[PDB]
Amino acid sequence: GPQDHVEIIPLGGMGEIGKNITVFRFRDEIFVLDGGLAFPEEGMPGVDLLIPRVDYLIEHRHKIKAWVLTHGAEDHIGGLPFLLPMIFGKESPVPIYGARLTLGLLRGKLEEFGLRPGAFNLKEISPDDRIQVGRYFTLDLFRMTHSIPDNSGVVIRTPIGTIVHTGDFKLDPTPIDGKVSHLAKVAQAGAEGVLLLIADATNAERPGYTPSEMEIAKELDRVIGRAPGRVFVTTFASHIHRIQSVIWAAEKYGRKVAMEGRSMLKFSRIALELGYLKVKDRLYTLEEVKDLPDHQVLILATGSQGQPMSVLHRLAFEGHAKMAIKPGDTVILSSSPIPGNEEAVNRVINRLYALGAYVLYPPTYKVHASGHASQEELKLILNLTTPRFFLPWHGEVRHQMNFKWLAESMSRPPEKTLIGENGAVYRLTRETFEKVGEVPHGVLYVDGLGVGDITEEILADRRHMAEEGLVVITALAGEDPVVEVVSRGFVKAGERLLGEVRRMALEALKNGVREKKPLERIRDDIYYPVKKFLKKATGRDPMILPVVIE
Amino acid sequence: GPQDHVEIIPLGGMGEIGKNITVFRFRDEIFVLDGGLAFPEEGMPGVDLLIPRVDYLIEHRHKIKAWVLTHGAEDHIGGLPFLLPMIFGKESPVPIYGARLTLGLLRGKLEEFGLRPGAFNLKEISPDDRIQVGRYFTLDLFRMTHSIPDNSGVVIRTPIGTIVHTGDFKLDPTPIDGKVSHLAKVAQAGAEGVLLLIADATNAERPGYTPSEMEIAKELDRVIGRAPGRVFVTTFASHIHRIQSVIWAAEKYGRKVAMEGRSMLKFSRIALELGYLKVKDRLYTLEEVKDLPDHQVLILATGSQGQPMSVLHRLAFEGHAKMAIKPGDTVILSSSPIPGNEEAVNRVINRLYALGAYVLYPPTYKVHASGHASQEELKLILNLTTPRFFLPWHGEVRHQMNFKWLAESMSRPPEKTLIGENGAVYRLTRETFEKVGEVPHGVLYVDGLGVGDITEEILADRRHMAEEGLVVITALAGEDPVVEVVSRGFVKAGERLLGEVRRMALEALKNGVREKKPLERIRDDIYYPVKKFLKKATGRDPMILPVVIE
RNA sequence: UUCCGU
RNA sequence: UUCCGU
Ligand SMILES: [Zn+2]
Ligand SMILES: [Zn+2]
Repeated sequence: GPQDHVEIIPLGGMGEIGKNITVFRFRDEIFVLDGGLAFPEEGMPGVDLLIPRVDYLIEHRHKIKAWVLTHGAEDHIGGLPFLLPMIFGKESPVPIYGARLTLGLLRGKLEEFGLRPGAFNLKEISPDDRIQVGRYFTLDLFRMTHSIPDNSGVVIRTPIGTIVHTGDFKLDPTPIDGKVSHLAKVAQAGAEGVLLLIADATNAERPGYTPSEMEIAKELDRVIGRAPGRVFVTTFASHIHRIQSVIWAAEKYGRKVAMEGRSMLKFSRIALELGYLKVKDRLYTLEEVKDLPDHQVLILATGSQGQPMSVLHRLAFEGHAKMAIKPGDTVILSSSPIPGNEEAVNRVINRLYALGAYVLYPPTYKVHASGHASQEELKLILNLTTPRFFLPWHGEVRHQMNFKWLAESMSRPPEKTLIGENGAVYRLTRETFEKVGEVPHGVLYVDGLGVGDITEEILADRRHMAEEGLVVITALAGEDPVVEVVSRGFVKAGERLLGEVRRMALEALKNGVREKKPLERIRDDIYYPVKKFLKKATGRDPMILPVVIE
Repeated sequence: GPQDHVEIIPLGGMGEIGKNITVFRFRDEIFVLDGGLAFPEEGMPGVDLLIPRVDYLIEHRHKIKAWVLTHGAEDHIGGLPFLLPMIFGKESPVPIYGARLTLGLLRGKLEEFGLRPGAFNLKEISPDDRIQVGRYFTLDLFRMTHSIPDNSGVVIRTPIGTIVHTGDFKLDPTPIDGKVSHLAKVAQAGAEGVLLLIADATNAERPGYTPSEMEIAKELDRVIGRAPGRVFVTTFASHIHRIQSVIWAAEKYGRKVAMEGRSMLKFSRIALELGYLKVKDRLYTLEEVKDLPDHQVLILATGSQGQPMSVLHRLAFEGHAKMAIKPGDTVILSSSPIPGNEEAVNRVINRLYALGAYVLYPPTYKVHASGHASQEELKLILNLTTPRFFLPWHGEVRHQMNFKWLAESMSRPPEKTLIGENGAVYRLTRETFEKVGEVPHGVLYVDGLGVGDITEEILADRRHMAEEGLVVITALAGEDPVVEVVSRGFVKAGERLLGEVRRMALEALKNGVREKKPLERIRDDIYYPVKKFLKKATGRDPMILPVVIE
């Protein structure tokens, strides 16, 4: 039938790295792939995290047959304690599939955001399971090597063809868990024929292969072993395999492992519980590790991206009542700086050097590997699948374009490659693939209070104040009119002209009472001429607040 | 005599990259080495540039025997149109030494900042000249290869020993000007014995050698030659050799060179005038180059660091009335992103890819080389000089420490290495080198209006507004007390509590008039309890403005 | 490809 | 190791 088609709507994850959320539909049965979280750092202060706009999912909260989860990373399972209550409400019998860790981390996230255990249907599946979603989707999951364990891809079987979603991946030949990528299901999918391939474009510009976690472990061992006195190690909290090799090194060289920072304390607790982490002794605290000699200590902490309030940031910018950087410690930044955090990292790195600690970080020391596949690995999957259509995902426009070209360079290139966009509707038939339009989409600013606390406008005029400053005018209606101009964060060129604005507003108030105009209309007779005067006089566009009282 | 000593005071350039300014003194004769400029990007909005605090130079404007300039880059000659008028005033007969370009660029900078030609004594010298400053300092200048031409180092001969200041450098074996580094004067200095070595620490962490500009030229030629249609090229305006090789490539492949952005338009004009740039034809404009076929055009522009208002930024974020990015153009970012501009660059890169232009940048394409020396070159100078004392400069704490270790790894390591700091006093004798204290130092925020327009406090409370938002309260004294609370950029948790603050201030005003307290004291009886309430209620510290009128 | 002070 | 719209 030429009427049959699959609608693919990503509400996040395209033309970007974070907030991964993919929606798949056939006729009237919907299935969602992941519920991601995004981070600010661009120019959004106060905001802790970000969540995608599921306006499509509120509208279709019934057609949602199941929610499938690839892995337990925040950019895949962080949005859910905010997305789930918005869609279904406090409870839902809709199955939410995932691996032990993928769900265990989510469980804890719900235990954090005030939730009854099992309010939502969290159905545990193997990273290699086959799940029949509704009556149109047969989901063949397959293990994929990445930063977080129990990560999977998905061979999405539809009544019109095969969608191969690689998910976040790398072809790590020697992963820390020994649990290698199941390329068999993928090679099997290719033979049958692949209609669409959704592939991780993170390092599509990066040539060659991504170094194995085993090689990073080997290096970490070499440096931790080398260490004179103390050893500090930072990484992304989520990276259980890295945490593992850092532990494996400490244990090898007779060091007791301490752990600080709630994020790493969270992930590890769940991982050690579910048998993903392996400590021969106990994961000590700072209190316990305190008395021990320097060469017998390893303090694992949060602050890989030089986070303003993290443990490593406090260690650099004094600090803790319990811990301070001693001139002798070895600080191992087992991560590479994320773009836009490069300066935050530099300040931290510099600060630690200034304190007297030897700082070890990439590229000098090969102590970090990307969880995402480089060109050679993408080249392999592209040959393994040979799709008709291609949708590069989990990557910015640069990455998606470079992957488009990498796919183009192939022997049997795809018939059509589409650069993915958030909230766009992609119609896929057994013969065609095309964007058929758009749906309501965006992002929601979340903080300590939650969603709705910070709107688009709160930051908008906050930027207006940041970039330009504030000028506040107090206008008094009545027989005795008073005008007072005060300005915070305003240019000295304008502070001189503050005397002129008082008289500029006094005559504007004078005419206001003369015409017996309302206070809501007098403010505008004050606001606009001062605005036009300040732009023509100082060239600055500051925040102007004309307060009108009787 | 054990009383004889040289005081070395850097007012900028240490523990950082920009605003290079070094002060050298013996008895009562001072000489200044460079007058640098710094850039914001950390978290300072509106600010265009930054200048060092010459409070030492105001106090000693007479002992200043001469001002020596190493090269014409802004981080070496940018502060001067602000520093010179502060120190000596509108005119001075104090000699300001420099090479043709070094002074020509300064000339134009003075022609820009309202100055009579020759108000200051700009004495032209060769990058290899010997200048007798006052009666204690014999300055042996020596050519050094770097990004900007006519760059020099200085073998500072004092009545107590030899100071070798390498200045900004790299050992480019094949520079674009063919004018190689004069290591002879340096090797000669070493034989005699080097007391102190002031060396460029920019790439002290970087192993090996910095690639030659000739190799970058060769690559630029390969890519510009390869190009299908249009070619756009961005670099630091200052980089005349790069501009040269980009021209050399266009000319080779029959392309006409256009030039946009005032910064690159400035440097090139002065360079083409003084015989540093070489165009076989004329440096066309966008107007002239408009009609020409795509494969016969090269538009050189500003925006190497994805600058918010630059030509390349406008080309990406539409844009110009004259020029727009066509899906076919080749964009060559002939620069590497400076830390903290990495995101600005990414937005630009992404935007251009989105428009349909092939973007070529490092590391994929070897189109940029650091103007600063890597380990092998520093290793060579360290062996060439073999100093007693060492002061790593033109680099952050990471760089200075790594250079300290690179100096330590040597055969004949220095007796003492000191990590440089701004406004610190370094006393050097024929036998010792030590920090003997500090002097008033810092930085001055400059913009379109100049110095004094933006203070430390303007940005301080501007940050308070950015990070937290504003809450403005209007208080009215008199028989009828009125309280009105308005808040811009405030959290929805606090917007609900705005009703509570009205009543919180109304009772504070009530007691204020009851006690007949002054308006200046009533505001504080309003300010503090609301401050303590907001912190205990919303956990936020916003900008609070209690305006008190009668 | 991040964090969230006795 | 930066920029500053007909
Ligand atoms: Zn991910
Ligand atoms: Zn410089």
